[PDB]
Amino acid sequence: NAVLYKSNHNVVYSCKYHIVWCPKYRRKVLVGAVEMRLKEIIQEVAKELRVEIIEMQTDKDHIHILADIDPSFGVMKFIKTAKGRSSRILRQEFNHLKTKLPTLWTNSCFISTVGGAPLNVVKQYIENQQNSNRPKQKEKWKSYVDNLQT
Amino acid sequence: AVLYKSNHNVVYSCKYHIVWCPKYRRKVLVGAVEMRLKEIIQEVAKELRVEIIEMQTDKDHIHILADIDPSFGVMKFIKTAKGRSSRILRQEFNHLKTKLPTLWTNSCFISTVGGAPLNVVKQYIENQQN
Repeated sequence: NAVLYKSNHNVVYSCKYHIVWCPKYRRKVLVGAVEMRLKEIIQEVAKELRVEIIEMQTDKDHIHILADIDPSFGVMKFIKTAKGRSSRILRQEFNHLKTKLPTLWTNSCFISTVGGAPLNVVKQYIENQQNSNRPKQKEKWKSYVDNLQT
Repeated sequence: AVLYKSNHNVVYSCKYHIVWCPKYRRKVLVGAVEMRLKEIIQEVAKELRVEIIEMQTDKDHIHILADIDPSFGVMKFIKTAKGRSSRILRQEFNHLKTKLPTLWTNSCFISTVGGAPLNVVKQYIENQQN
C-alpha cells in the first residue's frame, strides 16, 4: 500500500436557474420580518453551496430566485437546503408559522434552466485544452475564468 | 426538451450543453470508437432518466445537449457517462488502453439552456395557487 493519491476535478460552467416555490396552502405569510429573515437565511445557504444569487424577489405567497448554481453541489441540494433551513428557523422564530401550519413549504417547487451563454465559449474551452504540449494557455485560460464570490 | 416535465412534485425544464474531450485532445473519436461511445452514452442516459436532444462528436470532443431531471443531476450524469465509457472503450479498443493513461481528462464544460419563464411561473404558482 502506502500509495498516496491525488484526484482532480475541474469544471468550467454557467448554470443559471429560475427557482420558485410557495408556502403551504400558499398563505401570504412572506411579509415583514418573515420576508427579510427568509432572504437572509437563503443568502447564507447560497454562500455555503457556491451559489450566486443573481436575483431574489418575494411576493407574499411565493419566492422567485434567479441564480447560478455550482453543479458539483447541484440545484436540488440547494433547494432542499434552502427550504429545510428556512423552514426550520422561521417556524422557531415565528409562532404564527409553527402552529398555524404543519410545514412551511410543500414538497413542490418549480425549476427551469435559463441560458445566458453563447457557444463560441465552447470552441474556446476546446481550443484551450492541452495535448502533451500545453505548457501555456491553460492555467492561463483557467485563471482568466471567474469564481463564485463567497 | 422544450416543454415542462413533472417529477415527485417538482416541475422543471433543465437542459444543458455538455462537452468534454479526450486527453491531449487526441483525435480518437472516430470509426467504431465514435459509434460505440454514442451507444454507451445513450445507455447511461436511460439509467439516469436523461433525454438526449443532440449529441455529436468531432474527433477531439463530444458535445451533448441534454434534458436532465434535477433529481439525478447533471454532474452525476457526466461522471457516470465518462467513467462508464472510459472503462468500456479502453476495454474494447487496445489503442485507447495501451497508447495511454486515461481516455478523458479531469475536466468538463457545462452550460445551461433555456428561455425566460414568465407565464409558466404565474402558471405554476396558480397550480397550487388558490
